[PDB]
Amino acid sequence: SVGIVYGDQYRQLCCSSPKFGDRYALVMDLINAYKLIPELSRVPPLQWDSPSRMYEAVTAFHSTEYVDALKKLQMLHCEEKELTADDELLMDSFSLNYDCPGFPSVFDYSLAAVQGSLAAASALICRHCEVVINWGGGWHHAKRSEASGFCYLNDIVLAIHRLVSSQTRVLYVDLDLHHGDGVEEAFWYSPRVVTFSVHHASPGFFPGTGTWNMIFLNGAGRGRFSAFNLPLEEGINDLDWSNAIGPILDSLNIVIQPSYVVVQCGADCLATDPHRIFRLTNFYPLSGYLYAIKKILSWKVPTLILGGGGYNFPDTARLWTRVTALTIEEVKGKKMTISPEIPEHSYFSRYGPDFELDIDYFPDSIQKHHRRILEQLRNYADLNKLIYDYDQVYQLY
Ligand SMILES: COc1ccc(Cn2ccc3ccc(C(=O)NO)cc32)cc1
Ligand SMILES: [K+]
Ligand SMILES: [K+]
Ligand SMILES: [Zn+2]
Repeated sequence: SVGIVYGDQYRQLCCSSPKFGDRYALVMDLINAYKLIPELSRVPPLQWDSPSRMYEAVTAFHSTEYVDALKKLQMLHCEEKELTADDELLMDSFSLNYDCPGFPSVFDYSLAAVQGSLAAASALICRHCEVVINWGGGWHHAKRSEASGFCYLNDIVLAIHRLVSSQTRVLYVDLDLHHGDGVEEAFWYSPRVVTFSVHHASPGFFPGTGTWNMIFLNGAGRGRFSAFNLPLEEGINDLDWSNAIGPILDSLNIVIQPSYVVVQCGADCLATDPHRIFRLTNFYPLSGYLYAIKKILSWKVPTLILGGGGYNFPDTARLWTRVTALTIEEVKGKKMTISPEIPEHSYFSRYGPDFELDIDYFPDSIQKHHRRILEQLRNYADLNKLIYDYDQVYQLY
């Protein structure tokens, strides 16, 4: 079956942040306006027996003094008085500032995504679901002791740690506009979790990693060759993108033969995202996102689908709805008919002025990247004594 994470307390908490506003509500309601929920299995957010239990789960990756800091920051914003100079210092050393500011529910908000992506992992492991979806999750920039890119808690890292600890190999696929640095960094020294991010990279653009470095870093220790990256120039469209990641996705599958696939499905590659970097759409005659998702799903490997970036909320909703519906069809087999027009629901007016499901947009370096990545794959396989037909993989290009 196919699972979605949601719940009343959960929705309220994914909607209390100053930067993502009510995106989670727009998304889950568009999913629900399209009569998609009955076809889906509700996966509830995980809860803990006690504070100590919550704490041990989060510090499987995040440092204790960082969890302390984030929780002190929520308390401080639930008070009216401002932060002491000493408290400012504490928060800065955890980068709890700038694009990672505090707000009254910041710890509860960060914890929720962890709660959802942990329940999603658990529903895959006990084989209740073949695929689970969590649009509240996907915060791939959070580091052990540092907030970054409005990510305070790395739900992905933790959902992944739970999968490998259930030989178990996980493929992480990161379709966001930004390089999934945190997730990549977390499994830098591990071969059982292969990471692969495709993204924009250019000077001064966040975060800075996922590209040629002062050549190409790709993992250390036994983790060597296990972190993959494809940085693209700006302006790329659906088909060029599709052709850029397609062979890489197929080859990672054949070579690695993953026990689980975790997909950060960040929506900021859309043409209508305020970033205006990539020209990806949500069209389904073809959307680069849909191509990739449907490819990943044809593999029949249990799969986690996560959110991430996306700062045009109605258009992120337009994509993630299509992804949801696609997943339902490629897993259960039954056809999903989606009206081209946005159905009436409480957020309908946000989708104006034309109320269409399609977003409103009109549509060499890569081969030197394909060749470099094929070599890296071969080195990965050789290091990890994996059997595979070199030619069969080579043909995919
Ligand atoms: C162009 O419009 C924008 C809207 C929101 C933001 C927010 N923002 C600032 C720094 C930063 C880093 C990473 C991400 C992200 O989506 N990671 O997945 C978002 C970020 C910037 C521009
Ligand atoms: K990415
Ligand atoms: K790795
Ligand atoms: Zn992003």
